[PDB]
Amino acid sequence: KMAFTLADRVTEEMLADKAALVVEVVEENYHDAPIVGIAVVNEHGRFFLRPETALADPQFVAWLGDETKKKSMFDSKRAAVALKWKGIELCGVSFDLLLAAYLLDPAQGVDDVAAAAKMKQYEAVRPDEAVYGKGAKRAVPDEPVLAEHLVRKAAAIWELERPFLDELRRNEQDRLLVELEQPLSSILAEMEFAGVKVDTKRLEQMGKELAEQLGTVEQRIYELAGQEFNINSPKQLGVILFEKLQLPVLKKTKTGYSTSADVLEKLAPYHEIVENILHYRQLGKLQSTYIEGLLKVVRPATKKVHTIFNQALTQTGRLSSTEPNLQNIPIRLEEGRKIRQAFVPSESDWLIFAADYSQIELRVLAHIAEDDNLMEAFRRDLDIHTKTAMDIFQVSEDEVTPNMRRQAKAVNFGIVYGISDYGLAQNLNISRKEAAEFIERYFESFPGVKRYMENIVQEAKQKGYVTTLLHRRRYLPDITSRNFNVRSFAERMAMNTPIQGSAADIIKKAMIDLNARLKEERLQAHLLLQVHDELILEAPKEEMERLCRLVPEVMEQAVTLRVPLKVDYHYGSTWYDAK
DNA sequence: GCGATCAGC
DNA sequence: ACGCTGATCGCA
Ligand SMILES: Nc1nc2c(ncn2[C@H]2C[C@H](O)[C@@H](COP(=O)(O)OP(=O)(O)OP(=O)(O)O)O2)c(=O)[nH]1
Ligand SMILES: [Ca+2]
Repeated sequence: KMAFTLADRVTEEMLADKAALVVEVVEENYHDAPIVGIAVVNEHGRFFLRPETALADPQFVAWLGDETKKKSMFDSKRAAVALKWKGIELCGVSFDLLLAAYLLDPAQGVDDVAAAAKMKQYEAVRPDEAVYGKGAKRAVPDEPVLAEHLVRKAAAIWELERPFLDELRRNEQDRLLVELEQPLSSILAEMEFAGVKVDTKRLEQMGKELAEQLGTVEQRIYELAGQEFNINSPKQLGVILFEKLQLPVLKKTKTGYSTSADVLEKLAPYHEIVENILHYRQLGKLQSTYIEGLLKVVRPATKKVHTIFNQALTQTGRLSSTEPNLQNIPIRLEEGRKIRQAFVPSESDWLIFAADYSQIELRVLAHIAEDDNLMEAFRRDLDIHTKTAMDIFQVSEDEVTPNMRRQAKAVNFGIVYGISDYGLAQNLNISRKEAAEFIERYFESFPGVKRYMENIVQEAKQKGYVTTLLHRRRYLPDITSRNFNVRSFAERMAMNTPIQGSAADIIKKAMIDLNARLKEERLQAHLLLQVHDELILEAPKEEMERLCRLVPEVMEQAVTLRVPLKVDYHYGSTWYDAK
């Protein structure tokens, strides 16, 4: 019902200088995953190619790797990484329909070509789920069915580039696609393929020690409980805490008693068992998610873990990281932080180098809000988190601990993103009127921040969306909802998205600038991870001194704001040591 | 499969 | 009743 050549060999007319290209990888995790078929649509026709022939054809491989032969694709990072695992380089991607759809409207949740095509009233293509099936029934269909699907997806991409580019241009997002997200996709593909090396001997020994400590704590909980029970069972735990031990009920869930850590911490004066339950959970969290989970995904022959950075998922323009998530490796408690000792350089005599933007969203907010006092604070290189901790806990600078500062951090961001007196009082364990007067004092010091938050909510109502500094967009239909609670969540999104999203814009530009600089200096150093406002690299030890000057400078100069950007950086023989 | 929970930013 | 996430696991 769509014509195409089911080709047995590659021909010259398949190798035009512009084409839509589909390199199909069906497995969710595309690392070392099979390529099940290829389609090309260009000015000369539509073609389906079997990968075992196309990817062993030297002319097709050369075409793939020629940056002057332009390809339009959907999720080009998936194809590039899968091809890297086949020993093949993909260059010349000039249009990525996934990233274009994501910029136009992140809320569509576009996960396949059919979903993107629907945005422009193109429906001559099926959803991938309809072709491949779900769950245990998922399967590559018969070749004529597969080939037509890949050809229809390629035809859709061929047709849709122009209407997507037109709307991107109207939104002031066409350079955001072509000069930011598409170049970033290639950099992320390199990062994911490189992977991070793991010291599995250390992780395994940590897991054995964790298991013993878990037993010791488990028994102590049984003794304090007077009985043995399933500590992981909410119904049993709730019974033990709030029926057998008769502890106060401070909070309920939709199905029973809450036992979240904030509740447990508040019950510490009443019974020693609650702090043991906290210790028990934290140990089990390390064991399940970061020892066992990481060992499950390490590639045994190389001892590398290969995350996938989802570039078209979050509603603010951040990345997310999956299987494993390398953006939430423990750091705040000392026993958890030691997991980072298992993240090592991939070569001998290389080291890990980490750099982080200082107080990034507050600096962005100062610029965007043009708050005279907040701008002056960063022009003085003040630490606003430390300043707030001094005021909260009524201490001097010298006596601010790592945990007090992390708590003042939640107060700072809470207040500028709409926390209520109730929420603030519940976080600082202070009276509600003390919380409300602190918030009032806060906005007396930063009245330009308060004005900005009022103005941006009105702007979201008037336009229907908010934007970031590099013109990322988020629609907020609920901002005019009649329901107070629905409308309120949308107002806090209007407050937060331009700030968090602009910080996401800045680090993405920094990554592109950094790679260009590393190439220009002919350095072996390369990116391994991004953690929202942090970049992690590895490099030969002989490159560290040059990197200490290079990397902070590129990051600091990525954009020019009304306040300085500041970068903290460290290096060491493991990720643990790079701080 | 979902919701609570908790690890990060 | 600040925002943005992903993984685990019991299921009231
Ligand atoms: N709404 C909200 N955003 C947060 C929170 N924690 C972190 N973020 C966002 C905003 C932060 O500026 C950004 C980077 O987080 P960091 O932990 O690195 O803190 P920040 O850069 O502000 O300070 P620092 O690096 O310690 O000088 O991530 C939070 O509790 N609430
Ligand atoms: Ca930071």
